[PDB]
Amino acid sequence: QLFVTVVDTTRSTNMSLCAAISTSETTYKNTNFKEYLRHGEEYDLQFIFQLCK
Amino acid sequence: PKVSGLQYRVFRIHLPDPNKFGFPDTSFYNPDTQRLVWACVGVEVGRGQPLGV
Amino acid sequence: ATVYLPPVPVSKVVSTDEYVARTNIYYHAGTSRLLAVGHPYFPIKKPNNNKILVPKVSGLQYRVFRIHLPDPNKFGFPDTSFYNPDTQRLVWACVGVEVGRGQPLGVGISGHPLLNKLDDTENASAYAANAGVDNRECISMDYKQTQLCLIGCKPPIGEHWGKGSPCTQVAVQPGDCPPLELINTVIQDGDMVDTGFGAMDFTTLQANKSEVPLDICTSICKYPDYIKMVSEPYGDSLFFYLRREQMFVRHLFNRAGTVGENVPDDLYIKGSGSTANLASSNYFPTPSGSMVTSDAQIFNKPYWLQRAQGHNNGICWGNQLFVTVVDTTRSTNMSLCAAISTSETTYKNTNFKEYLRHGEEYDLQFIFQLCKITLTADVMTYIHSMNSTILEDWNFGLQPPPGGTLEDTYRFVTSQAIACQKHTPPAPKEDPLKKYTFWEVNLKEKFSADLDQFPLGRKFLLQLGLKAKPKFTLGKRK
Amino acid sequence: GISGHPLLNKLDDTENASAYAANAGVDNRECISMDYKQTQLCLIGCKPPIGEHWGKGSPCTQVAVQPGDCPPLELINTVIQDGDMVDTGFGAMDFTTLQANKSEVPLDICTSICKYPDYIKMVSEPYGDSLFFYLRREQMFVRHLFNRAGTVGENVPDDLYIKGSGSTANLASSNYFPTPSGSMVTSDAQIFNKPYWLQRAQGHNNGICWGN
Amino acid sequence: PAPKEDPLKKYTFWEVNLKEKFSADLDQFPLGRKFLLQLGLKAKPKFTLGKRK
Repeated sequence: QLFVTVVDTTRSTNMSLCAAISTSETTYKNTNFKEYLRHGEEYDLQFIFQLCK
Repeated sequence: PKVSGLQYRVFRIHLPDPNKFGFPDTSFYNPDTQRLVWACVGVEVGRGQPLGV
Repeated sequence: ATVYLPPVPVSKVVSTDEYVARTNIYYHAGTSRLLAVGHPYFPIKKPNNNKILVPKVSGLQYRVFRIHLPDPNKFGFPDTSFYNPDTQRLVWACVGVEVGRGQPLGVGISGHPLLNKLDDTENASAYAANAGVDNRECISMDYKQTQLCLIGCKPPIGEHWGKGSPCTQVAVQPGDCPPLELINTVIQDGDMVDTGFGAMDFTTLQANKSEVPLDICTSICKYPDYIKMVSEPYGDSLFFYLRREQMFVRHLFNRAGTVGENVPDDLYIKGSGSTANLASSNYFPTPSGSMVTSDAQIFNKPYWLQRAQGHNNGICWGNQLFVTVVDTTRSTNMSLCAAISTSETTYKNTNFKEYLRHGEEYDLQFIFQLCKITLTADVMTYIHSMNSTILEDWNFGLQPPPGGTLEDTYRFVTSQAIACQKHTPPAPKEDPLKKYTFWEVNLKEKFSADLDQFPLGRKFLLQLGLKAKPKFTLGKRK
Repeated sequence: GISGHPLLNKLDDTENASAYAANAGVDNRECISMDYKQTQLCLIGCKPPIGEHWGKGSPCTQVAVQPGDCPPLELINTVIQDGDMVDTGFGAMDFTTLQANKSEVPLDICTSICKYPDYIKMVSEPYGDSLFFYLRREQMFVRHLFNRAGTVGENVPDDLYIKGSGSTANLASSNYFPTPSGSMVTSDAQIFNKPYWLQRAQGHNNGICWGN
Repeated sequence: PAPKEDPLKKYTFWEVNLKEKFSADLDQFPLGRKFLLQLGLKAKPKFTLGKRK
């Protein structure tokens, strides 16, 4: 087994966007352009394994 | 789901055994004399992404 | 059973220097101080036309140089008289770049007239039951301090988060956050650096297009996808990179809007009125840069190149160089007023018309080593596999097969057939040296037989042992 | 050096901000004083050294840039003279004809040229008698972002944001200027006070005087 | 016949199967190249250097 625990808060991207209810409405209400935030989290794991006996 | 870097990211890595896997050449290896085991001798932890918190 | 092959032919890619010899022949080159007068908040165009009045040039933009070099045999020398072009062929290797910088101390900056805001939520200045309608503020910020430099010989591909196709999980719908789907594409000249919400398009993703400054809403922000590029075995898209980046949070702000999608609200107890309401869930960290020192810089110092990344040794493929710089440090913001007309001996703001400019300055100075590639058949095989165009430029020509057999119905001449039919390739190609706008740097007629009487020149001599007067000392003591 | 102007050009706060405002009204200058960024340098030469500054460049007629948008700022190089002002943290430029208000900044720099040393010309010189020794320690930071008073004359395409309502359908000043700061003085930041044995120089001249 | 194997998986994890991604290449992964730079000596290095600031 390998158990690897990573916490990383330093580069962990959070992104901002919104969906419009319509762009015809010239407001910016809570139910017009409805704001949002997401988080995109990237890791990658590479190994190299030496054989043993 | 919730994906934040303030949460523990635990990767459960499940591995076989070398015995259960490749043998290049058989020449000093007898299942009697010895049994084979993985040693992961290098790892890369990739984390290049844009910034956020 | 297993019982391993172990497995072949992979086939692995060998270094170019074990059939390439560097030689003591060197030429020098340079540029003449590249200077740009930009604008950073928005593009300043002529207000009756689409041509720029002042182009948009920020220090928070990747400035991407397509360097182009002539073939060294079509820019041949009379001093080669020990070399053969039938067994050998010539290639530049750029073995040194020094990047001149020296513009006034002055830091890049951005802002937005209608940055989407309600209240401050690093600490509460209000407690609201629900968030506003139509509330936005005049607030300025730069993204973050970025200094980087990369030198390649093909174009570098950067990442960003695109607008995705609708999924179950997240769809492009009101009440539902859009999916972020990864689009990799080559770094354009003037493409923006990150915001601190990362690399993404904001044109499409931000429907409201008033959350972030005008300049980055219009741009796509990229971060270089370094990872994909060193998993290139060849690594000809880059072979040099470094970066220095950092960011700060100077305060959380809360959007004036709120989510329309679900936030669980059975996971904490609900009182009356305001405490039976959700009102913020749309907090955002406002990005800012930080305190800049101007004694520490990547730039003003010579980068000795040779045995470069990939199985590229730093030899020019295509005789091309691709240089991507951000430098925010000396990227001046100018603040000035000129009056349209003055007829007033009292002040008014309506008389004196503010104007701002941006300065972007870079200089490139180069020492190049002439090198040769010793040619045989197996070596020929490796090169066509790498890039057949290189062999062709020189022209050793074809090489049959392919080959192939068509069977189709004939008279001849078709008439009956498919019929007829033509297949156009296309022809025309987009062309991958004009895949995207690039700051053409011409060094085809800026070469020099003069190799020491440069500042780079003097440092080159200091490198090969000492040489030259004065060094050091310096300065220095006590 | 504490310097300041009772009439420094300031509209609104923009660091964290606290209100909105459209285009400027009339008379927004304030009593504000400032400390200039940390700048220490020294240079030793034996022929006057070359500065750069952004001077007054091409006219209003050889471009299409208005009067009220200023004739272009073109880098005009010339020798540093005693009593010349230094780099201000807004770039090193003329401020006599480049501020028509001429009371945007502290009193000293409301007139005269500002220069920064033009190291590239002196050090690429194949004689290097303009200088042959320099050192410096410098830094700057943003104390606070503020906005100039003065009407936009710049071109903001307004169709790159989807319109508000009333006040947020209106367009603010975008005439941001950072104010520099060079605070925290320390006596381990001296480049002075210290002998620099010029047994050899760092130029292309080894420090051997000419003209004495 | 159950309950129940497995005792390893009785807790929530980012499940990572690694049993089939085993290779022998070291010049195609950048991780292979950095490994050789420590080890076989080999890489083949500079990399590049001298001087990059």
